[PDB]
Amino acid sequence: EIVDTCSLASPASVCRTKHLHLRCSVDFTRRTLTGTAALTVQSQEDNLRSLVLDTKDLTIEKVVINGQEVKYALGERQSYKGSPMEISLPIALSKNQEIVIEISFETSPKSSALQWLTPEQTSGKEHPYLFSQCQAIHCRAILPCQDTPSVKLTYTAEVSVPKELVALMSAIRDGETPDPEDPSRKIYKFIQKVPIPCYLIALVVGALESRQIGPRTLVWSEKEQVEKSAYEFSETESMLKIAEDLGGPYVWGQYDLLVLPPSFPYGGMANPCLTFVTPTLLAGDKSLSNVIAHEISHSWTGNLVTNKTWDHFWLNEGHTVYLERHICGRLFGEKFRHFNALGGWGELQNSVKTFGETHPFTKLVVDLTDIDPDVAYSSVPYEKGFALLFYLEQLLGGPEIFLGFLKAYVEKFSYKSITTDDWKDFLYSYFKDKVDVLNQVDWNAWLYSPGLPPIKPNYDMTLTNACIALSQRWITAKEDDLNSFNATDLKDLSSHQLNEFLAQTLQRAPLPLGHIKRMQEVYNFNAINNSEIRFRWLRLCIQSKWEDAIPLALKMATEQGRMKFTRPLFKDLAAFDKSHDQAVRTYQEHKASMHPVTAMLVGKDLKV
Amino acid sequence: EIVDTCSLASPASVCRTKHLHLRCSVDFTRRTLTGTAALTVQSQEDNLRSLVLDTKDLTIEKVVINGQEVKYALGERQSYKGSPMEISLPIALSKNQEIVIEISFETSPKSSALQWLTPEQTSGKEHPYLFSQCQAIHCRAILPCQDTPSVKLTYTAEVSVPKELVALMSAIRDGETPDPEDPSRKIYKFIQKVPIPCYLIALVVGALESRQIGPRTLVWSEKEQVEKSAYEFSETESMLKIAEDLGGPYVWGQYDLLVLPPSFPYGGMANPCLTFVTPTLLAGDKSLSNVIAHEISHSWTGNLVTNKTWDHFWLNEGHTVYLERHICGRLFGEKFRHFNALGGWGELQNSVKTFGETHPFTKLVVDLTDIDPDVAYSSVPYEKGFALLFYLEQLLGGPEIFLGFLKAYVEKFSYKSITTDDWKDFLYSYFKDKVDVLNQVDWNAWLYSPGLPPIKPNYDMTLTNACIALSQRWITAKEDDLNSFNATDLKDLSSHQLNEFLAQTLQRAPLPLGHIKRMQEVYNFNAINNSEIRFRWLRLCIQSKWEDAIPLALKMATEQGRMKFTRPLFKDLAAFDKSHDQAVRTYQEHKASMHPVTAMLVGKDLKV
Amino acid sequence: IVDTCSLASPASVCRTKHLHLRCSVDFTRRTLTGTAALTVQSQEDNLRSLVLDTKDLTIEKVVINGQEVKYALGERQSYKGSPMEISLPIALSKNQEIVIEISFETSPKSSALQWLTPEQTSGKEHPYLFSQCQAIHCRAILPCQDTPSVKLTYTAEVSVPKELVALMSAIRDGETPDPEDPSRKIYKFIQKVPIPCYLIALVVGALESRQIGPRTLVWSEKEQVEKSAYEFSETESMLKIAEDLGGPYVWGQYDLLVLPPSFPYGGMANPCLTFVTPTLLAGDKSLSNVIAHEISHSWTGNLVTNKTWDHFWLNEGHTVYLERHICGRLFGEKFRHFNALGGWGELQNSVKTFGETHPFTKLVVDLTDIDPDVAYSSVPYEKGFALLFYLEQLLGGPEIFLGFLKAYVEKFSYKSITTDDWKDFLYSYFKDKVDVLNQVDWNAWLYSPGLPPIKPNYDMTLTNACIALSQRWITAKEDDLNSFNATDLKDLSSHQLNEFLAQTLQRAPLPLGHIKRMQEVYNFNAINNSEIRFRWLRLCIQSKWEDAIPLALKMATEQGRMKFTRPLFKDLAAFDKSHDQAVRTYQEHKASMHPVTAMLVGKDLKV
Ligand SMILES: CCCCC/C=C\C\C=C/C=C/C=C/[C@@H]1O[C@H]1CCCC(=O)O
Ligand SMILES: CCCCC/C=C\C\C=C/C=C/C=C/[C@@H]1O[C@H]1CCCC(=O)O
Ligand SMILES: CCCCC/C=C\C\C=C/C=C/C=C/[C@@H]1O[C@H]1CCCC(=O)O
Ligand SMILES: [Zn+2]
Ligand SMILES: [Zn+2]
Ligand SMILES: [Zn+2]
Repeated sequence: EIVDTCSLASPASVCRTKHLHLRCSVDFTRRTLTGTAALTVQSQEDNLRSLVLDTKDLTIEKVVINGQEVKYALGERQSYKGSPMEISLPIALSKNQEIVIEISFETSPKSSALQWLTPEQTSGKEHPYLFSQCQAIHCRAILPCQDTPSVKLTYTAEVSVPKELVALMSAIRDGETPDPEDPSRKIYKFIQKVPIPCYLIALVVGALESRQIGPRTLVWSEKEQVEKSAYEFSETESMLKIAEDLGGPYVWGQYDLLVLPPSFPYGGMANPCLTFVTPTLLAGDKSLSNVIAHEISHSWTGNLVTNKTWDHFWLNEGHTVYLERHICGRLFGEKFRHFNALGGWGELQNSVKTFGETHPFTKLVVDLTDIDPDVAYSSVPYEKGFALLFYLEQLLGGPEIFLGFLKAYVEKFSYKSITTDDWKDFLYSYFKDKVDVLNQVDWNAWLYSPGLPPIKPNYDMTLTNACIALSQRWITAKEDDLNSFNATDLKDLSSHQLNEFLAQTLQRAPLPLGHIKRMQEVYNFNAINNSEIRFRWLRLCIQSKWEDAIPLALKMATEQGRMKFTRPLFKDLAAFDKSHDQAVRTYQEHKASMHPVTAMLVGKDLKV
Repeated sequence: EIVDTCSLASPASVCRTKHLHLRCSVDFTRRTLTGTAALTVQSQEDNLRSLVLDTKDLTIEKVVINGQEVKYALGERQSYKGSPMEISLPIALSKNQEIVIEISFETSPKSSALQWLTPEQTSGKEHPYLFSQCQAIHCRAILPCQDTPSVKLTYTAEVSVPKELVALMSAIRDGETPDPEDPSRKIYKFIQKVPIPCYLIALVVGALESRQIGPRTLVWSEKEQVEKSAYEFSETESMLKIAEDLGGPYVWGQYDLLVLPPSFPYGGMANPCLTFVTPTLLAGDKSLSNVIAHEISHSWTGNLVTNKTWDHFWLNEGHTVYLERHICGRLFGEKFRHFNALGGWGELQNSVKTFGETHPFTKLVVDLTDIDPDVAYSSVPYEKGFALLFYLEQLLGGPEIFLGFLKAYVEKFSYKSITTDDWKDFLYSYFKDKVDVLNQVDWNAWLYSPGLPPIKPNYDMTLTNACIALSQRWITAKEDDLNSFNATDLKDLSSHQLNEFLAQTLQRAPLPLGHIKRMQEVYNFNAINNSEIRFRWLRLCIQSKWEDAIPLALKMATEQGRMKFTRPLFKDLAAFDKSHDQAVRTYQEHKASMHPVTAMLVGKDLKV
Repeated sequence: IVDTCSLASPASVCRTKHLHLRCSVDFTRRTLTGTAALTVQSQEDNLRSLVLDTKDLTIEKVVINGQEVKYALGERQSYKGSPMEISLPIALSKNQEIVIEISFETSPKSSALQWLTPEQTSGKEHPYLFSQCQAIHCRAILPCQDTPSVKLTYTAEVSVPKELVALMSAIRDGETPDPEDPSRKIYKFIQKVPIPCYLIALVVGALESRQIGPRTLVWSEKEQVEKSAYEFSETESMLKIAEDLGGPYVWGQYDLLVLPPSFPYGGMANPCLTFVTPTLLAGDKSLSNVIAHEISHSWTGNLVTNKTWDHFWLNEGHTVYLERHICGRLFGEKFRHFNALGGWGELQNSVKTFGETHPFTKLVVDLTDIDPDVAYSSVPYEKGFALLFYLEQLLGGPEIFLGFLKAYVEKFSYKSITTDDWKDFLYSYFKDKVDVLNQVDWNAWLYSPGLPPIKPNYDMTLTNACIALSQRWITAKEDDLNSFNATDLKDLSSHQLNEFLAQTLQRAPLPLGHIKRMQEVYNFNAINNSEIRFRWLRLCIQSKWEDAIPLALKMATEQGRMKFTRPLFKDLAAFDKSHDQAVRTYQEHKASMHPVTAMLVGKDLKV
């Protein structure tokens, strides 16, 4: 009934991959991954004679079944979807019959899933570095697979690397041995016994060291960042404990963190057993830990209960933002949960404004037919999804009651892949005594209409009031008022409130260039290295036509690669007449060394 | 007085679109139409402060009036009717005041008006293909409009396409030029000076070539079908001359023919200046040219005199079938007109039997409140409408007298949209001297009752007798009579009589399996490629439980897409237990690549 | 005699004896859906088909003896609707009966119904529905012989959202949860007295009740229920008087329902459940003559019924006659004459408006090709009353003539009759006074347009002070305006204030300075008595006082009684200063107005 319009492989209704055994070697002299993917596949129908896998820029050497090579054909490339690989089975399979297909392959150096870093691009300057990023549909650029989240497989893996480096994966570490075929190399083994969608497969190889920060958590990075990260993320275990109370047991064994080089495109990636995080989280005061609570929460919403197709991405992210903000509310107070919730509604405003209130990507449930998931990615599924759940919480009796539903929903669909209708049907089942309340929800509008939601939740304003007051003072200030502003204006404002003040002001950009110059004089925002504050501050300066900020904005856009920051900065710099040429030139000069997905999207943003 | 319950736009009594200037670009990479629709709108009332247009899956970037963006709101989607779009006018308009509203829009890849074909889906295999089909209410899935046949507008268009392709529209071709903004593209221009309902807007883009077959007729298709099409439709100009004698002057300038890919859902579509036709008319002997005569006749009944709402659809089709059969009668004789007339009564019997004799869709005048016109569509308005006109012909003095009425009717309502009451009132006015005769008509049953009409016209039987004789012989035959059947049974039967023989036999299906095998043995109907004969033959085989015909019926049902054939073949295959599962699997495997309307209806027929 | 307002088979062909209505009220789609089971009796041999009235109904199927039958919906005949011809399975002989079960659904545009959103009600939480079938709108609810010549009993089962209450023109016969939908409730009703179908009535809404007499509950939304119980406290005393005058009350219950402000009439005497406008809520019981009028229909109209609408005056003339006797008993014969004379004034106004040769000023009208809603006026009420009042005084006074009235009701109870029936019985009851009767100009009274040929005699006691004050204002000049004072009113009842304004309105326009002075000394703006405020605002508008424009527009739209709304809209359209805003206001409100009021105001405003 449900079709994954982003995958070219045979659907789960035809056959299902139950297990992957990956045996590969990481070759830094050629920037390629070579090896074998052994897929244990189960037919779901009688007379299954062939099957199709996803691939993208993969070189296929051979396909072996039962010791014999078999016929296969790579179809024509379908742009961002890659090339379908049809495999002719030696004998037709019947329903429930299993077979192991071993595919020998190597990746392209331009694999959209991988970034290869030269030693000069690392912190240590002596060794190279490799990291993967498979979500949404880049796993097919590492290895042939049914690249759809409707299929969940276990996996084991054997990875040969230069013996001076360390390999980690989204799995439990299963030992290391010198490579018997090459004394300069080492083999690291991994095992993942919880079934996962293949977009949760992850690999990192580099000069990595670790620091233990909890009974089940090591923080990993290059030696220059390991201690700073252990401090920054010291709250991890306390958040895991809260998450388990809200979601039920943590089933993944280990919860390690990996702090990647600055070019990592996202704030985090909840790869099971090994969350990847951006080093732009290292604010020095733990103030960006909500990203950690987010990735922790995916250990339930996303990794355990999984969207069946990317049309239903909001199930993954909406519920994860909801759990994230409950974690931070437990740690810092209910008024802080509402502050962050209200801030999230503002980011939704921004996203709808950027797309347009009729744009299809502002629907909660999207149709990705002929759409690249990376192009459609936005805050909408996060924050319109959260807004729906927060609204339902307030409609159905408050946080305690709704968290009861959330825990039961996770238990109901653990280890499965589901759709919006699965979720809604269960909501109605769990709240069968409040069906008349549920039936007052404008379901069509919430789930399927573009634009802002048909109703806005209620938000405590306690921590937001001071932000609104200071922003309005600046917005409505005249020349005769600029002298009244003083560093003391920020006396009782947390970093979170400074960030919100700037977010509110940015929504009403541009300000008079004289206001921005004063703001720097009395507040010295140029000295703040908190990445969220500096991002919004530099966007404010650029959109308000301050030439002094051009080099600072260019520096931040290129010295880190978190798309949340890099794309809007390049976009603002391109729209500023005095920095347009520099923005395009800087992009062209850096795009070879950028992450492949970020490089593509920035290129698209700049129209080059 | 009359309400169009298929449209959400402001009605013609509130405001009227007088002109459309369409400027758009066709993007085969994204499967989108992007551009601007400039609507010249005339208010019909004082103090008009806003108006509503139909849309369906359109992204509305902005709305500009007098060089300034205006406020607009997209309402909730109402399933098959789309989403209404309310525009707040900058200044209230009084009666007769006109404004130009320029709407920037983008279609969805899932536009129900469009089918996008990949190169592999075309005849040439090297280029992609796009064609539209707006009737009844799909124009709103291409551009914002008052999507109601009660409004008639002229239009001009500018269409940008890849330079390797050709664009055509339901309009006079107005030149081509390289696209100034993109050397990879061309711009084709079009002019329609005759006011049309928006359902007659049509666009095709593909690798099209042409042959001239008359002073005002080019036949268009991919190169592989051009010449065969020019032969098949050589009678076009002679049919236009006859039609002009029956209906008055042809006002549209050009009468071009476009032969579409096999997935075109209808036998023809009478888009002004450019009739669309199915390639299943390519029988090799011109025997299916009544479809051409039908589309030609729409140049008067339908395109010039238009039904005001789709409840009065029979005005379009009943009169068009009436003219169609007069054209073919002029070319091939009055006995042949009666032959086709009687065959059409047979098709009415089939339609009433399928719906049931009390179904509201067997009424001549229908009520489509909350009904999707694509679901209600049937041959009832065609054949009950024709039957009413044929009955009246015979009642009022015969064909020469009634053709005089028809010509005066066309002249009276030319360029207008009308109801059944307008028609009937003018019938009484034209036949002032026969009011007592008209008052004998059972108008209440003819117009508003379901089932077969209250009275059957008189039909010459000359050409039908041999078909009845042979059908009866096969129906009443026993196993010992089978050897007497012989190929010489067919020696004096035309293709039309073969077709009617199968139709009469199909009305009494199933036949014994042994009878059907014998029929193939002596007549070799498997060898016949005439789409009408093959369709009825395979239905007979499937309904008579002949397993050998399963792959043939599945082949025809999927290798072309004319709904007249595809839907009943899938239905028959679904009802045959031996082919049920394969019918369903085949639909599921192809539905992504099917026409959107055909896919929806076959999915409904199959109950998936 | 033919009913030119009905397309159904007439009573001489077949007669509906009983209706069993089983329906469901859908507020989402604004439809009534269900089955109308008609028990029909043939009046002729070889009856093989029959025709029913319908208007904007969707017919799903027609069932007789458990089998679907053939039927045909015919061409629409504008306000008359569409005829529905049913083919009977076997021919019927004289007196044979069949039950015909018709599955139907109403249109949201049904001219019989107004659907109200929650915002349009007092409570704001629940929707509301009410019907109004008189004269020929029952055919827009269900198929029927929509003619008062046919009288039927009925039973009904109505399913509604369980939070709402349903009432009908019938005895309440219990309630129960809907066995097929737990969110709904089924209300049952039984009407054992045969009625013409224009007396079928339905209301559904958030209704509450207060008992104000042994056989009277007053129903409304909670916001109005106690104020209405006070306003109409005289109901039982009026019922007792009406029973003395007309004979027994045969209907069982006499409940009252106070509708939302859009109800188009002052009242509608639906049996067992009189509907009234909330504009009767004056706060002092002063508009209770409307209750007396609806009570009186329990005899003249509901028990003795006009055979066709050409004879509407039989219903309304006698009902006004009874109305004014009830109020005369309660408040004195001088008050009866006061009300009678005012009614003559309203007849004057109506005949002047129509014109003295207008066919709608005949007592007996010919409604061929005429929409009854368009012909409706005060002529049948007040010309009918004037005829009976004249005859009263001609034949020996009220005591004698009330003797005729009681014998007339008894003679024709449960029947439908014509003017000739009434006149023949008059001549029979007054055998000894035939010479007196033969002095009456019957052709003038019954069949000629314009004002009656003779005016009755009226006591002037309560009217004199009204005329004196009005003339003082009409003939006053500048030097007289300062002599007017609030004390001018100290001895005038509300009824006399209203009559003073009516007298003054007849002579409109008055000078603008006069109207300004009148508000200064009398403060008529503060009076909320709807009759008084209506005439006051008409006076202000016709006298060109721009300050009254917002007040008149407010009254015209915040309530919907056609007696007030239509003349306020017409006056506003006749005032150049208010014309545009009046048309604009109507266009902005018409979608939310009652369908009949919307049609008529639209016609009045030539939109
Ligand atoms: C409704 C459209 C569905 C399209 C789904 C398409 C793409 C998803 C691809 C990559 C997602 C990476 C998600 C990472 C953790 O939730 C993200 C928080 C990181 C945001 C940031 O702080 O930069
Ligand atoms: C009684 C009203 C029913 C509602 C249907 C309204 C619109 C129907 C929608 C699309 C109609 C396309 C008609 C095309 C040419 O006249 C048709 C002949 C082609 C039929 C065939 O041979 O496949
Ligand atoms: C002389 C025949 C003309 C055709 C008129 C026949 C029927 C008109 C249709 C509806 C009549 C409803 C009457 C209701 C109550 O007796 C009326 C008192 C209410 C008037 C008011 O005070 O607003
Ligand atoms: Zn996430
Ligand atoms: Zn046609
Ligand atoms: Zn009355």
